[PDB]
Amino acid sequence: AAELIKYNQTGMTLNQVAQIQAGLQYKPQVQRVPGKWTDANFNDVKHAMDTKRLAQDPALKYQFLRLDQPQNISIDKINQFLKGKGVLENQGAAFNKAAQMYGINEVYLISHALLETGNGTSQLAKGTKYHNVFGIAAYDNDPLREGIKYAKQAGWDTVSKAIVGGAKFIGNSYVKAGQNTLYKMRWNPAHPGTHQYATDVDWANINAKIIKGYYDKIGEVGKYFDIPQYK
Ligand SMILES: [Cl-]
Ligand SMILES: [Cl-]
Ligand SMILES: [Cl-]
Repeated sequence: AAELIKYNQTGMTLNQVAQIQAGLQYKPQVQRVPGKWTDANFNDVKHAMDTKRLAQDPALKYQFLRLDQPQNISIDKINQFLKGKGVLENQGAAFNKAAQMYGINEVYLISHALLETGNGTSQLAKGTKYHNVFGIAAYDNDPLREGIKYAKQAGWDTVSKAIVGGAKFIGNSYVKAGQNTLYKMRWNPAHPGTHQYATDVDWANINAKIIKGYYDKIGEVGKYFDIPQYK
């Protein structure tokens, strides 16, 4: 209703910040066609980074949405969206709960739950059964039994429960270390070339697309934004 946007003027310049990306040892990629990367040129990075262009686009501005800020989306609105999503069908309540506890945007938490469980169909989320809607301890030895093992250990015997305990894990490493918007996660304006999430120059733009997609399904729009400014 009343978007609240904060603008941080580095006083720097897009020309400076983009060439800085080009000197990184972990060189940037460009999926000109899906499934294949190539290093991006100065224009490729300067365009993908140009917040002036990303702020004007309704799907692209979501990279500036603050992920560390819960929005009070109605729990009913959430279930209308979680409907039919395998397990997780209900419990937007368990989700609003994980959101207010850790101070983290709700859509960021749910899309993350949706990816790890394949929209509620993952065996780990499927769960007598213990559950895991966040892939906790699942990227190492045995993703299925090792994760079932974690969930069994913390009492995630029910879906609202796997959601509460898995939630503390989301955003500590990125959203809580200051990279609170998909743009900061990609370009890191406080420390450029530092702690960046991926080489693809389109990574905040793609993720902004999927987020705004969930916002539209859900029935809401973002309210807290943060746009870096170069001049
Ligand atoms: Cl702030
Ligand atoms: Cl397994
Ligand atoms: Cl994170």
